[PDB]
Amino acid sequence: GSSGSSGPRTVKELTVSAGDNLIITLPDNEVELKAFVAPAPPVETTYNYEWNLISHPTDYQGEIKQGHKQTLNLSQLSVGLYVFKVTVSSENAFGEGFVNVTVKPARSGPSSG
Repeated sequence: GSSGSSGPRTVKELTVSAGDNLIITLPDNEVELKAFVAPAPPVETTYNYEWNLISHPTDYQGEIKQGHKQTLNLSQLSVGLYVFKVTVSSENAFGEGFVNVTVKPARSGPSSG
């Protein structure tokens, strides 16, 4: 026979956005990223922010706390590109974003001129 189930139970598509591309320059290797989910949650129901690294150079070992909070702060970062995908989903909702952060090498001295 044919036992198919469409499943009338679905989740809401939330729009997760970190903000924009961030660029740092040594020695400064620290950067803070915030997750913005719309619509915004009430005073009771709060969404969870789960950060993760999917794109990273071999030079980087990869050390992050999946930003258990809404904001993620990295350190001891070296020159290179890093992509942090924050997956924010709820009981009847699901969403995720993407933010690329580039780290410029320590350029002792000016550039222009």
